[PDB]
Amino acid sequence: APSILSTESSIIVIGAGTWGCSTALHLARRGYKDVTVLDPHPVPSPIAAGNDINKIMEHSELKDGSSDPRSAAFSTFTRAALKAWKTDPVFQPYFHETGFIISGHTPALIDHIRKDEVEPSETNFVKLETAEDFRRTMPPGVLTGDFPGWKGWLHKSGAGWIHAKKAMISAFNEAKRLGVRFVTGSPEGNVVSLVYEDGDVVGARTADGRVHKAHRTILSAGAGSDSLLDFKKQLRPTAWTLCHIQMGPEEVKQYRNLPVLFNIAKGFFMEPDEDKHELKICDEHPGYCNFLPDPNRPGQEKSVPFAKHQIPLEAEARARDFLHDTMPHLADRPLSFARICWDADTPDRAFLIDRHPEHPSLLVAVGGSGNGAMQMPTIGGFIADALESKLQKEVKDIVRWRPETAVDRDWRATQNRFGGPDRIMDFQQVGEDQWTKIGES
Ligand SMILES: Cc1cc2nc3c(=O)[nH]c(=O)nc-3n(C[C@H](O)[C@H](O)[C@H](O)COP(=O)(O)OP(=O)(O)OC[C@H]3O[C@@H](n4cnc5c(N)ncnc54)[C@H](O)[C@@H]3O)c2cc1C
Repeated sequence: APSILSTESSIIVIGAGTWGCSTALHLARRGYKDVTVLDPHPVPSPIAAGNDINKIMEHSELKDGSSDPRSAAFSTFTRAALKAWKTDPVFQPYFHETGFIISGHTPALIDHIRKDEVEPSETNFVKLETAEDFRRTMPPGVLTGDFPGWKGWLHKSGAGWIHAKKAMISAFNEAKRLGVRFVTGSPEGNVVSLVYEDGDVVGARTADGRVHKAHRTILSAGAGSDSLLDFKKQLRPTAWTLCHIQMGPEEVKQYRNLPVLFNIAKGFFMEPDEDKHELKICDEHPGYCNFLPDPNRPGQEKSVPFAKHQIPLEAEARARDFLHDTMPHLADRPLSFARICWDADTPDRAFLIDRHPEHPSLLVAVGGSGNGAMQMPTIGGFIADALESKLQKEVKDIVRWRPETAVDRDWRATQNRFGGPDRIMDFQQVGEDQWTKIGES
């Protein structure tokens, strides 16, 4: 069916985000001379989930008998990612191997962590039983709370945080230096449709009415991808919430080299950024969707993203609850920034990276499922491998096109997340006056 693939083949990548920039870089390194990346926004896109001052990176090797094929595939992805965060000149400056603490504050949450995360892992964890145990994982003055009911485990090596925003910019800069062409801005990079001829994809149409033709088209537009192809319910666009506190110029100096602290039913925080000294808190919960009528499925819903630099008041309150337990000296500080951030979950929260069975010139690379950002250095290599029909066996069948898994999908499934109301929430039920008002009157 499709044209024969070579490095002279014209390629279009839809979406210059986390995975799109990685893909552009890897295709350039592999000697693909004719690559064009389309995005409605210039890098770093304000709607990219990767456009964040930090994200968590973690890699765990799994014991024999404690893996299933899905978790083994995940460890294959993170193994490669870890190696590259420590080595690849484009990414290495942006990885901080400070460690990672996973915790919960009820016996049920703590048991879940023990069974799913700790017992299966070859990692040698340090157990944290008391408030003092938690506080001693960071410099004096940083963790001050009583951690009521908390127990957790510290993973020192092979985990930490990444400066996702700077690493994405780094990848973009290097892909463009190596000759990739970026068309970024609206309407010129805002893709509204895939373009088909003879039952295959021949490129993309942007909002200005231009048709961009290529021999292969890669769809890597994060949550926005769901509007450009019928994924047969394989994607659920879903939002999480983040806010920032501005640290002062003396107090900030203690907050350095910090392991990530994560309570699976409350949230996490990462150390203040180097440029604005802003400390980011994510309140953990199963996610917000924005459920509107599915234009192609009568009587059914489909979640549609929208951008906003505020968060619901209830999400701010959850963030402050996390701070009260951990850093109560910060819990009443004004927010300096907040936003909603969109990803898309597959039914099993494995990635979806495959050639389309009906349209072989289309490659989809979607379904970050809440753990795509840590894949940045290497995900473009896996995506390029799939383009070249050689995605490795340890991942190919896990991340395949799999519409059978999403028949009668329950959009309100909590998909192994916890916190907040312990249910999927709907932005259509959030009042207009129910948001933070940062920077307003
Ligand atoms: C709050 C939050 C915290 C997270 N924490 C972590 C973490 O700690 N570690 C981790 O690994 N992952 C984390 N994730 C998940 C991670 O951010 C995502 O899985 C990953 O960034 C997704 O990458 P992507 O390239 O698929 O999407 P994105 O990075 O969102 O990029 C998508 C791009 O597509 C572009 N686009 C959209 N519409 C179109 C269109 N019509 N035409 C062309 N281009 C388009 C966008 O402008 C954007 O640049 C988190 C996500 C959220 C929301």
